[PDB]
Amino acid sequence: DPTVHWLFTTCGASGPHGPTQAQCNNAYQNSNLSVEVGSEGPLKGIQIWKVPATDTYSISGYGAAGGKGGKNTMMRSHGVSVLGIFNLEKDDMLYILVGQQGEDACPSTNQLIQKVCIGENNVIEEEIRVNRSVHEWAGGGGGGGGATYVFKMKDGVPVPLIIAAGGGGRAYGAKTDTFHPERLENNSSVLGLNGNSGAAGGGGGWNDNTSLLWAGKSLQEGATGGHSCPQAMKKWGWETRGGFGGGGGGCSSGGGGGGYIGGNAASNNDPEMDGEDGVSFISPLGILYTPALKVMEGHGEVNIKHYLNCSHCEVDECHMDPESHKVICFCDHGTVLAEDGVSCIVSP
Ligand SMILES: *[C@@H]1O[C@H](CO)[C@@H](O)[C@H](O)[C@H]1NC(C)=O
Ligand SMILES: *[C@@H]1O[C@H](CO)[C@@H](O)[C@H](O)[C@H]1NC(C)=O
Ligand SMILES: *[C@@H]1O[C@H](CO)[C@@H](O)[C@H](O)[C@H]1NC(C)=O
Ligand SMILES: *[C@@H]1O[C@H](CO)[C@@H](O)[C@H](O)[C@H]1NC(C)=O
Ligand code: NI
Ligand code: NI
Ligand SMILES: [Zn+2]
Repeated sequence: DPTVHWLFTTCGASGPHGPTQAQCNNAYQNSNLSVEVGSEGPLKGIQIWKVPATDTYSISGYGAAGGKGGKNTMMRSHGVSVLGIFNLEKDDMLYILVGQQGEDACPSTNQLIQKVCIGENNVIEEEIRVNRSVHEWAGGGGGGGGATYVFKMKDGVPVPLIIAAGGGGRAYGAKTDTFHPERLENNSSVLGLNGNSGAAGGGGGWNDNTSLLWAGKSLQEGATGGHSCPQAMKKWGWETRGGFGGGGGGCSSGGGGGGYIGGNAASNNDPEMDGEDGVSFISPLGILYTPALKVMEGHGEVNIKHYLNCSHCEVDECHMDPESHKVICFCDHGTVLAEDGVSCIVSP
């Protein structure tokens, strides 16, 4: 029977740059999936996937998380989840960027930075106490998480379909969350610009002119993660770079997360100001499944499958027979479908 499940990952790649063709070939080897990875220009690191047949598809993409801070090691800002149902034609070309996680501050392979991570270096803390702010020993806030982009080409112009925002960069010192909401855009005339970049870099938007090195670049520019603070270097070896997919570079403050509209970062290197999560987007073409919650940690991914309405099942996981079109609630992970037709149970 034909294949209905397709899972796109970072192909084992991490950082501000995307995966290679060899990385994705090795990742999808022996799996029922093959893509062509871009190697030059703004498509470098983006996976091109050929639609096998004209049908209805569920495109659910998850953004990447930001990087941990240095002092508190408080848990990351997770990525945004977006799920959409689209009508696609055979041989259509989907362009899929899988956002990569922003660089964690700790641990570090640099010996002096590691002394700051384990806490046996009080230079940053005594600089905040005495000098009242960080301008000398800056850095330590993780870079912004790269966003996940799934877009199309129509008459020679990129058309976005699903953009899952990237998580904001956790600042160096952070014992607070404030649980910001996750924005989502549907009307396309709203400009998908970058996030505001201060000392730390802002997130990369959909299409903008990124002029700052530490800022994450937009999707149509390559979506490369930004560098760290110029002051974070030349004093430390501190590199907290934004993830691939518009992730903003890191400073003592957190870098902004990429998305349709880049996440805004701190403007004056605030050691406690995290980076804002990016702005997600879904095309007017297509139906929204579940509002844009933030769930997954680590790298992002994209799950595309032949759309089936499995809402009657207890868990929304069901498959359809290709010939007889008999839909059955999919269970098997060690379980067997119960007598009520839904709600899988453990058999043996
Ligand atoms: C604050 O004062 C001066 C300003 O540059 C600087 O030399 C000093 O090292 C700073 N304080 C600390 C604790 O670093
Ligand atoms: C667009 O998204 C916003 C934020 O999720 C929502 O409030 C608004 O109703 C949406 N508009 C349409 C037409 O779906
Ligand atoms: C999108 O928003 C702009 C203003 O924000 C408005 O002028 C335009 O008509 C909107 N597009 C649609 C399709 O509603
Ligand atoms: C899925 O099927 C249910 C009935 O089981 C229906 O109420 C719902 O509107 C359907 N959803 C979609 C997106 O077709
Ligand atoms: Ni958030
Ligand atoms: Ni590094
Ligand atoms: Zn179908």
